Amino acid sequence: MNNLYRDLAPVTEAAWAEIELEAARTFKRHIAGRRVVDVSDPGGPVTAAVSTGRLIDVKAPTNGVIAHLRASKPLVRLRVPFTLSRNEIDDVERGSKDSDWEPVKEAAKKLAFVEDRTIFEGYSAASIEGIRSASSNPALTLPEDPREIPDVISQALSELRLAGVDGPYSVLLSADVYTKVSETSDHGYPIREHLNRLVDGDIIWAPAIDGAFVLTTRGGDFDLQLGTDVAIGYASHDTDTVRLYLQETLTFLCYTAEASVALSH
Amino acid sequence: MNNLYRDLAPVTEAAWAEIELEAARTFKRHIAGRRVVDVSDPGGPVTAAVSTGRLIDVKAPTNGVIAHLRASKPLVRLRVPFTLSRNEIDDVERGSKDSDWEPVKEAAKKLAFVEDRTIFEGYSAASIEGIRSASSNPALTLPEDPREIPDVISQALSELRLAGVDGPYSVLLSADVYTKVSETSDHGYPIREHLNRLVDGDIIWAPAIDGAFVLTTRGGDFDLQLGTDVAIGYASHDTDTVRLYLQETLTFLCYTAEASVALSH
Amino acid sequence: MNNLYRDLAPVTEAAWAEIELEAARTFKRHIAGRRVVDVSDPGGPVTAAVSTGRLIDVKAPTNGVIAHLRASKPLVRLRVPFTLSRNEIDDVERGSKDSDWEPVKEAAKKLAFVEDRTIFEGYSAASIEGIRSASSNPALTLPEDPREIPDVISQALSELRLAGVDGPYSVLLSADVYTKVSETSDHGYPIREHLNRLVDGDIIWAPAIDGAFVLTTRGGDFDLQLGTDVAIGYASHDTDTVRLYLQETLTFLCYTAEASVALSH
Repeated sequence: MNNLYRDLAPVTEAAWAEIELEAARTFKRHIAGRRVVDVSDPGGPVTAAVSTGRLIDVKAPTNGVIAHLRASKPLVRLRVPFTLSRNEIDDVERGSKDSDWEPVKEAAKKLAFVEDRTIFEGYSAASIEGIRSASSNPALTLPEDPREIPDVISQALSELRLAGVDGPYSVLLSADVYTKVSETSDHGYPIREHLNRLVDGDIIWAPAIDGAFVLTTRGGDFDLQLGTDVAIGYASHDTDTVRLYLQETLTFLCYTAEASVALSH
Repeated sequence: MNNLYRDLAPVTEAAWAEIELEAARTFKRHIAGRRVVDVSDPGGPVTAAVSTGRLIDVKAPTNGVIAHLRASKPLVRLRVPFTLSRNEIDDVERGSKDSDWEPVKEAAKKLAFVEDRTIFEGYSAASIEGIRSASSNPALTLPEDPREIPDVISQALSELRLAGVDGPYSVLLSADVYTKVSETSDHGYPIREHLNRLVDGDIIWAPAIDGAFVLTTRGGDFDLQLGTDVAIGYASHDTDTVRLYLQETLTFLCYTAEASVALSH
Repeated sequence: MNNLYRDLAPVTEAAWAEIELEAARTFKRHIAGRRVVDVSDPGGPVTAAVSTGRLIDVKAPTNGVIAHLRASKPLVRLRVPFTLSRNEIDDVERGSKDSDWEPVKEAAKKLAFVEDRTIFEGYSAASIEGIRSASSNPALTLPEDPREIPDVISQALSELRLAGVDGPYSVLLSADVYTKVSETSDHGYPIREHLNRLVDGDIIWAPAIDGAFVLTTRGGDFDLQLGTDVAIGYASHDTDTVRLYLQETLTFLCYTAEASVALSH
């Protein structure tokens, strides 16, 4: 067995298939970051750091010796525990199709939110700079009126053009901004369609982020490194409940500072 | 023979083909529910209940015995009788093509209305909860002005997005609402086209329901179980008329509470 | 894995084989009901109800609609927990052949007693009518003197003959009555042999029932429906003991009211 200790969990095979399906579905729906960044293959469990290729000056060991430390970025392992009713698990073999997988959905939504907020806003404790912090283009303010959203977005499209950047540009919106441009309409279309006319990429719902992000998806600018992708593991169990977790280990690198514009309220 | 007792009816083969065609045509046109829900294969005449896979605590038979009843949902058989003129039946072999099949059309419309109102509004006596009652998303009020319909519908599309749900969304409208958004026009299109721009599913005419329903058609959320599909059976006859019926047996299950938004006036 | 969670139990393979053998042996010995009734194949875990083929009038959904609920009988799941010493389990691999399987035997005897008392005396909470309650033939009183038992039994054989019934008749006795007709002797034979001369079926020891039952085993009159047959499942464990259970899910149907005579004290 492995670190998931999956065979020790009192979960049947059919219940496991339903839990895997629910977690994978809810996660994909709430991920916006993997649609725009380069996603590496999983390095594996032993992978601990990503080389940046830079060098750090250290106090010379002896006379005439020049020493340099190799720089690297550590992976962070992110774990979201959740708790399942054993009655709901037992219902699945009897043929129930409405078993309560709400904790699985909440854990997948929380893991997806962490991953997206780590990619776009950073996680300083894990030495990850967000796309918002690593952007060299000027930051823009989103207006209160949703009918004035496409104007400011177009100004962001000016900045990537002034930065000398090609590629399909894509706009990612926070859930508040996505709702505002979805529910306001002008001439038989919502403002989301007006945003769709400005770019050759995609208007992407990004419920974890704040503000908005416009960026190129030409490739090679944004890199998500995975040691291991999302997995479900077993912690402990009692007569009534099974404690499990969702787990993934990653770091994020931004190679190109001028490939994005961040917007705030 | 079977329970339809079809060979006992004084109906010719050509008249039978015309009656089957008229009933099938009028039924499909008035069904909205089967276009969005999962429809099972017919179980057969012996099928009486659908297992839910849940358990019900019952008073222990003896000491040290733990007993549980298996929960299930009963099928309901729905029968709509109708009456045909025997002169109209006799006209068909002579080559008439305008035989009065209005009772067949009224029976098919009434059966379709029952089935759709059972799926969407429930039938408590048959222990069927409607989609409106089983929805966990908040209910919305449809405005008086049809030009304000697409706005509220978009708010419903917000709620399924806040519920974490994917899939093609589809909007079903009552006949009053469908007429209102069909006959009011803005900038060379009716409001029905404005609704069509908001979703990747279909604006569906649903004359049996009240209000409106927005829901995902990704699959596995809404399940119509059929023991036997719509069939035409023979009851009795006299010199002038033949009494027949339309008959179908079914139950409806909603597995996913957050996959729909109901709207009312 | 399944709902038994059998691989999670700290029970060795040899100990499992001994427990299965002990439970199966003790159960068969104490079952009288399966020797006389028709026993279906196991439906499976998803099976929840048995269709009776009857219809129940419900309040018409709308005008001109005739609705009927399909009638059915729910299965009941019967679980008898029991507790095993882990020292006795560990003794089996070392080669012990006297490991204490008394709790297994008591659980099998209790499960067999429940099943037989459910078949013959009913379980109202599970909507099961017993053979005694569903019999239309008159009930008889068993006399105090065992030498007068064969007389009354013969009167029961009159009643099935007056009911117009063929087939091998079989007599099932309670443990008190079986002991009384076993230990009293007349002319070199016990009274049990005198009972054996009256029928072409079998004198059957039925320790769970009260009184006596005489009935035909021609087939098609008494039907035991099994979703799942007797299985051993794992609940929980500590350093000293393993909690397991015996479990079976069933219902019982009596199709023929006049195929049996019940006797009481």
